[PDB]
Amino acid sequence: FKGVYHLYKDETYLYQSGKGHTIQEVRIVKGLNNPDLDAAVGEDLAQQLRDELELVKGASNEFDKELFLAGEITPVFFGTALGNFGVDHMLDGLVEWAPAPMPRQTDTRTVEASEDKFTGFVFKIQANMDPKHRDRVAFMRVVSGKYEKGMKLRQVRTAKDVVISDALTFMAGDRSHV
RNA sequence: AAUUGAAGAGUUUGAUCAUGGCUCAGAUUGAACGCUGGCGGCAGGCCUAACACAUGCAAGUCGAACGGUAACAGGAAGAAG
Repeated sequence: FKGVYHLYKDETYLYQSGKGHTIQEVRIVKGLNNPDLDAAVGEDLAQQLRDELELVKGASNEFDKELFLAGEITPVFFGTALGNFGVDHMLDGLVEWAPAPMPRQTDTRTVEASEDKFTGFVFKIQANMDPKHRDRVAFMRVVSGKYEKGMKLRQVRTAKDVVISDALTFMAGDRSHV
């Protein structure tokens, strides 16, 4: 494993072995026929890249944002989460293409994310240990509207209005105020 | 007018009386447990570890004390939305 050639940026990010604990030095080789790709990767491996890329173009797909959002093509990234190599592109891809908050359906209406008036829905009451409480802390999604600490909300099911104060924000498997 | 209220029974012996302990009926509870459980009023609720505590809150207030401008507000010598 020498790295990955980016098809759309037309350049080659070079993998360094065992820097998986931090982020390695970004070391690019610009051209796909740049004779430094041959030097940095060995001309043998360099041609197999060129060969495979030929076949790839005749049997694959161009990334189309519309078909991706329709769930009909997947952008495939090759990498290694252990070597911490490939993660950041798929992130660039994540930020670049992936939807802002989407509308959730209800027995009333299509609920736009753009709307105001808070509208969350739980979805999980995680395996609450939890360092000094039963807590439970139900995990809510927030479909629309802005939550603010002292606001008053309505539990639709029990039809009882509830005031909110202690409302967790989870900084990675960890309660945080708030 | 304002403290004027006191019950005994069971068991030692073949039987008896006396002694004498044990036990029972009452009232009481910050109670617990078992079975059960429909309301409401009022009150009560760590008696054990003065054992250790995540999180929020439980003490601040005066510009008619003072230098003052960091915010929202009125208006300004001048330009104007």
